[PDB]
Amino acid sequence: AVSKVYARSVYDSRGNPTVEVELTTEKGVFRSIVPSGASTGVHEALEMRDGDKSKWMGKGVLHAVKNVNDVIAPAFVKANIDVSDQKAVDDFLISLDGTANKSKLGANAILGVSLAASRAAAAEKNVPLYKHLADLSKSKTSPYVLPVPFLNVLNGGSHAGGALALQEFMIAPTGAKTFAEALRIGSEVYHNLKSLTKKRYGASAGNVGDEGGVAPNIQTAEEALDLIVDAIKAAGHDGKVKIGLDCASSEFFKDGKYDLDFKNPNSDKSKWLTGPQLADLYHSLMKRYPIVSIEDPFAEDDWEAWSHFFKTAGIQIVADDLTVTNPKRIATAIEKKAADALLLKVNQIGTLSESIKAAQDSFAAGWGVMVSHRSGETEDTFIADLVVGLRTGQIKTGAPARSERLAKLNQLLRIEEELGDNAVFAGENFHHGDKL
Amino acid sequence: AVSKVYARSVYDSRGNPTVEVELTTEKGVFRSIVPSGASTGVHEALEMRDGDKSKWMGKGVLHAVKNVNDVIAPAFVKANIDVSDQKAVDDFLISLDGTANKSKLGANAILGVSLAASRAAAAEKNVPLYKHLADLSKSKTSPYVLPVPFLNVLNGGSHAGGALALQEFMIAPTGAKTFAEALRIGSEVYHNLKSLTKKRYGASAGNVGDEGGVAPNIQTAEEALDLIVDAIKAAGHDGKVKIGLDCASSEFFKDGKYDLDFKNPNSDKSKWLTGPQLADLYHSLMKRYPIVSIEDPFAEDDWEAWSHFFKTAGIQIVADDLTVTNPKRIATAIEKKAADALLLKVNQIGTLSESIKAAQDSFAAGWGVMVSHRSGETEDTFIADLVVGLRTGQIKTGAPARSERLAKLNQLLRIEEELGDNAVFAGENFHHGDKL
Ligand SMILES: O=C(O)[C@@H](CO)OP(=O)(O)O
Ligand SMILES: O=C(O)[C@@H](CO)OP(=O)(O)O
Ligand SMILES: [Mg+2]
Ligand SMILES: [Mg+2]
Repeated sequence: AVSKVYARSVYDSRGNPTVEVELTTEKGVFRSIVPSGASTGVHEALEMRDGDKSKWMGKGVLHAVKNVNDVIAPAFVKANIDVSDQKAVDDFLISLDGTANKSKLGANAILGVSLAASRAAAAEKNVPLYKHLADLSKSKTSPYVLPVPFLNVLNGGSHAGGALALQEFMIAPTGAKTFAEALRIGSEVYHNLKSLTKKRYGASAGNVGDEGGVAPNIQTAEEALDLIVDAIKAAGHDGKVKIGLDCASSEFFKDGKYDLDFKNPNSDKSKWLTGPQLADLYHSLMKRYPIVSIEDPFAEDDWEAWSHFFKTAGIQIVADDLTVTNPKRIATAIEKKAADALLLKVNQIGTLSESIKAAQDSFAAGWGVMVSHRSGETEDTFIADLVVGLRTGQIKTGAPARSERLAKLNQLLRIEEELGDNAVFAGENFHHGDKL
Repeated sequence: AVSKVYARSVYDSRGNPTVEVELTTEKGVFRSIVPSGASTGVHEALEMRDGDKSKWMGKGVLHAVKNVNDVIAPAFVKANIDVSDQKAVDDFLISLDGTANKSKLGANAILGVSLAASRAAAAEKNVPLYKHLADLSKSKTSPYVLPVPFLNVLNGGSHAGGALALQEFMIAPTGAKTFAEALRIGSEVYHNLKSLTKKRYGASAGNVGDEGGVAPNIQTAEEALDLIVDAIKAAGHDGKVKIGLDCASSEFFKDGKYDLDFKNPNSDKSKWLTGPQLADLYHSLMKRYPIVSIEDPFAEDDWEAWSHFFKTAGIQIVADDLTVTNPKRIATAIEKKAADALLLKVNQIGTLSESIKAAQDSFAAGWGVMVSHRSGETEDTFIADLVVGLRTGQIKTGAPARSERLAKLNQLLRIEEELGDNAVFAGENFHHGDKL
């Protein structure tokens, strides 16, 4: 029995408020903290902020906080919902909001409750959260799969600049034999990266992104990937480490074109590329560097450049803003053969049921699932349990810098260790972690 | 009854290994994560790392990990120590090491056990950790004092450069009426700072330090404090926000002189200052900006420049590297009247007893106590409970950016809220938080 449902305002990795939910049951108080993901992806559950500019820069979540405390708690207590029954919990949460995008009560007020409920159902079940999630998702747990961590080491996009349009440059210790080893290789390479970085670009090139990657003032992607390959090498792990890219291409999408040199605005145009021309630039990079994954290569409604590139990619194509974790958007992506992997971001749909539900359909179309963090993270380790229970084989939780990030990586350290022989590391099979 | 004492390797905010201890009792498993503080302070408990350069860059703690697992656990289980009895726990931990500086077993292997024990004693006591700590420290708890957070917003020292020698520039929302309000004011000012920063110095000036402060490439301290005062103003909180400085002066101490322009090395000398000349520069800054605290103004064995400045300071003088949390070093500092506040860093002495014990003597000499984090933090919130239980009135846990940091700030959010009317916020009385 759920006896109390409460919420408070706390801070995220960026110093911006967010919602914290506490759920009391006969077994104790369960907490959840929602991520404040830089919002980007038309067609996602809406975020609810005060907009009061004289407070938190207008990013308070005092409403959302209210939505929980004054609206949801009362009704939820009353409902006497068996927390074990996750669909039941989310159906009830969605029923109260009544909008398709959670804009009445707001996706931050609903997630919190939805994530706390699952923790309270694990305690009651007397199982570790990953196990509960395996059970809600009807995933194989014989053995459990630990995933490769896609670590953001070098940031672009949002963080600084030259023309380097590209957003995230990830390393994936695919060659590791354990999660624990993948993280060490990961870390070793990362430190290398910083030194190489500080030497070439200045001590300043060294301070980090929102996610922990160094944010050197670079021009081109080549120059970025050259920098990373030197760190792999230097770290002594050539061959064990692969690269992943997050183009976050909606970002430089203009006039049906793509601007690989933004940050002028002497918006140099004739250089601007078309779906197909970009496709060629990607293919270029593909052969020159050990890239095994590409997220958002084309813009979010640029259905034809996706479909077209996908035909000849030959590597994992991750859909993040094209699908915004919306099964409606997934189904189309699936029928258009736009990609073959889904960036699962829970606060994009706003409910745990809905999140599992979207991974389940991705997995049934033979897609992979990269579980993901938001730009604005917390100390909450929910996504560590989540990639394991879903058995995806891959997670993107940032660089091995900032505890909003190590927090999840440390958590997998703990899960792996606890699983003993019952866990196998995804490695080279990260993409179909689930079929493993 | 302590039934098992185990340890594993996990990561810190910097991606460098550190020790994690798990203590099993009849009430459950208690955990502690030790901070990897950039070591600086001759005369502190020694840090224990593998030094194996082919692993973790030679920063493994696999030994330390071993010291716990193979040496300490066995003996500790056997000892059948009442965890309630903290001195007893630490006496036993120190007895096994037998060095004054914890160099046999290493201060990281001993801290972990010492911090887990206290959490296991709270659970058993059935009180919240801050309360247990109040009890171990024999501190007033009527009411409890929430402290002002000294938030690192702008970093120098270790992070980048011009000549700006100074290390940390802190903001202290002294004028707030609640902790919850101090953090908001704090955060509001911080975001302001970033924008001002990005505008004047480039998008790059915007990425952050190890602690979360922006790390603009600045020259002088004036230019740094000018930048901060504009953010206070701009944020609309002039008068409520005060400044704290961490000169970390050991850093530019050379030939009995201080180099305020390091980063040449066309070690420009005739400009180099003497204790007294620096004292004058500080006094300058003191009148020009709302500075209410200064940490490490003079070098760690530069006893005479401290004593001398202290005479006419008229603000809080924090001893960090001069005292390295060593009561032996404190007593001297006290008899020499070098400072009037102690930076308590637990992994500097290596035991909880020893830490409380040093605050107790600082407090008896009429000093204040600023509880502190390390450069290399974790998701562990131990220091939040610790500043409250000690009733210091002040804590330095970084900027309101990075969860190794918000993690402790969120925790105080929670404690304040739980204490209800039983907690008063230190405010303007942060320095003698304890007499309050
Ligand atoms: O974690 C993510 O993948 C990033 C973008 O890919 O999140 P945000 O959208 O908040 O920047
Ligand atoms: O937290 C601290 O005060 C800093 C220095 O003052 O720690 P470190 O010594 O690790 O840099
Ligand atoms: Mg993306
Ligand atoms: Mg210091």
